Amino acid sequence: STGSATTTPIDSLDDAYITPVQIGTPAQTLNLDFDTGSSDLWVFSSETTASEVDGQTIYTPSKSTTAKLLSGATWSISYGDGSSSSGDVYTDTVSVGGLTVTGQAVESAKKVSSSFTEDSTIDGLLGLAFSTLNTVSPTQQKTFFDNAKASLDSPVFTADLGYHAPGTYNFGFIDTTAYTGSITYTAVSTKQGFWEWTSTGYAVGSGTFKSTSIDGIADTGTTLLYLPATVVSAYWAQVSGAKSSSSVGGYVFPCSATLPSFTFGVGSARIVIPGDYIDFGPISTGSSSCFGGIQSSAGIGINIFGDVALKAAFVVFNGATTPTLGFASK
Repeated sequence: STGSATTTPIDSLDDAYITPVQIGTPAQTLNLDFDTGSSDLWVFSSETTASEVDGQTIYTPSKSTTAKLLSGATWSISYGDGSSSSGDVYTDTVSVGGLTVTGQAVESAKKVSSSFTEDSTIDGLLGLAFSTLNTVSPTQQKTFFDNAKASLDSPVFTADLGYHAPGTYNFGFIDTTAYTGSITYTAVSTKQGFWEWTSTGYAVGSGTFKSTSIDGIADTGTTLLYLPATVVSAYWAQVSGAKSSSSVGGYVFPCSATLPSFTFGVGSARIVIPGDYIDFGPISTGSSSCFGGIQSSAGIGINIFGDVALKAAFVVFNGATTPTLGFASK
């Protein structure tokens, strides 16, 4: 089997991408944030505290003839950005782009933090990291990909995120028309539960490539590119007037600037992020100070190849017995 679904930016900055997901019988379609940095499939639901729902589409398990309460199971998650959610668990039929999993754990939110309430466009998350990170207790549950992978033609999924445009998540096959050149594969460590890999270096604009190992995670659920402070300083030094602002929370730059590209290494291959992908617009409406898309990881504890980096590439998440990551230009 295979599946293919279009993923769409939630706003004009590509802050996140939503993909339609069919849950239950008859189908209830919710727009979920596919997140390769986490491993819970959770949804706004008929059980969510009413004051914490503001425009989202909800899953109502009582209206699904295939929903079954997973007795005794609870879940609770906190994300790297400080947001969180928690609730109970149903199993139900879940389909993405024509690919169907029966008995998928669907984590129904009873509580969500304010940042979720305030984003009416995201109806929940679909985690695509390794199932060892799933938060369901007392019996940990499998991700959608883990449940589907034995049935897939090939045990892979691909992320092809658009710049200011829709893109595609595919399951079970590699669309050879979706990228240019070849795909360069690189080793993955699953020891922390993430798609963790080591970049071979970077360049700023037309500058020389610096060979240096940068360990980090491929994370579709994070907007920006978070890298070591040395690397980030070298980038922003090439933008006149750019500075790190403690009050804003990162590097800002004059909105009148033209940004240089940023290149990262994948083995001997190179992925180029155009300068325009690094512009996240005014810090507040009407400001001439703009927020940068490359930021320091120094306060995180891990480097994160988020959407800014991933949308410059066609990315293969190879879930074979020994997982690997693949990157191609497009």
